[PDB]
Amino acid sequence: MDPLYGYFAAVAGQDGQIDADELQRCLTQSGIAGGYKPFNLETCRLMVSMLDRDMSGTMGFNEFKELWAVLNGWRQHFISFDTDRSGTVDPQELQKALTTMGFRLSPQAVNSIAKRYSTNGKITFDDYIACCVKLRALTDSFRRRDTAQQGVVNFPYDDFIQCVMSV
Amino acid sequence: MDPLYGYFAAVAGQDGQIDADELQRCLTQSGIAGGYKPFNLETCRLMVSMLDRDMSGTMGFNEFKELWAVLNGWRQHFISFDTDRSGTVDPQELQKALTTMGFRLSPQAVNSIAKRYSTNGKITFDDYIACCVKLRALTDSFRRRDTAQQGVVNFPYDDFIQCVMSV
Ligand SMILES: COc1cccc2c1C(=O)c1c(O)c3c(c(O)c1C2=O)C[C@@](O)(C(=O)CO)C[C@@H]3O[C@H]1C[C@H](N)[C@H](O)[C@H](C)O1
Ligand SMILES: [Mg+2]
Ligand SMILES: [Mg+2]
Ligand SMILES: [Mg+2]
Ligand SMILES: [Mg+2]
Ligand SMILES: [Mg+2]
Repeated sequence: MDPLYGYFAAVAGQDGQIDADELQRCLTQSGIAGGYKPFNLETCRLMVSMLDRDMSGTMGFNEFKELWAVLNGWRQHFISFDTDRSGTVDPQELQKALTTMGFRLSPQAVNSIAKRYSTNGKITFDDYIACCVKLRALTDSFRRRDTAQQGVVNFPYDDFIQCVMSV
Repeated sequence: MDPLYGYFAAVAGQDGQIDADELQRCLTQSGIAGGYKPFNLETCRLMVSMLDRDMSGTMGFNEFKELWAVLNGWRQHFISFDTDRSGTVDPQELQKALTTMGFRLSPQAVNSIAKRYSTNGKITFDDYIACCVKLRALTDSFRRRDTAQQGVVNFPYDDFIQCVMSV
């Protein structure tokens, strides 16, 4: 028996599967939230999107074990940039946190990411994770259309929507 | 002159310019929502960044006027398929609604949208807008970069991300 099984277990027992609504309950039950403002649902939608890989709208347990790790990894990397444990982070001190944990972008590119997600000036922990989660799946999408291994991908119109809207 | 000024006037004189928290209000104040539930703020950042080239987190009244009209039209098509007055519409009903209002999307593409934005087999009115919103701002970005005029645009990894994280 894995410890993370139980949180996942009690929510949606038979399918062996959880959607965003099911996912949200069991994350914050297990305290990956970890003191901070517990994950709201439209964040959890992306997490599901990221990891289903079949358009199921759901992810099973070993897909769930995988997630908990990524969010722990990212949770601590947040706590570095807000050791006061307020909830928040200013956009510029966020700017570095973005660059650090990998696969990063230029000072001109990074701003775009902190411009959009800046909620009343500050950035929330929920906004932070939700940004990471959105990008990971965008990298992982870009990856799989970049069969050439270049870092430059041709996008048709219908393909570009079909891609971007799924995440 | 214009009846839409009062609703807008009430919400902000930041300059003569509103944010999402304000926009949310004046929409529901104007009752474009129209029986259905107020457009929630998760949607109403899209509505800013859709018509915000200058990354301010703001739109103005003349931009607003565009928005309200697009919605008044979009809303109408929804209410074709929702003679219920329910706030819910099936993902076939959605697929056809996307066609009739002028989107060049394939069988495979709208499937991949409809799948995503559905949650228990039907789509909320709020969701249908945020789907429709997202389309029209991503296609405006694709046509912004398609001065190739081909139906194909080519994307660096640092450009592809900074495109999709703005919306
Ligand atoms: C999210 O991860 C990825 C997933 C799939 C493909 C990619 C990447 C990726 O991160 C990536 C890069 O970070 C870089 C490049 C790249 O092609 C990719 C991917 O293709 C080259 C680069 O010049 C580009 O601007 C083009 O994207 C800059 C950068 O170079 C970095 C990493 C290079 N491998 C090399 O070590 C160079 C010296 O620094
Ligand atoms: Mg799955
Ligand atoms: Mg701080
Ligand atoms: Mg305000
Ligand atoms: Mg503007
Ligand atoms: Mg119906």
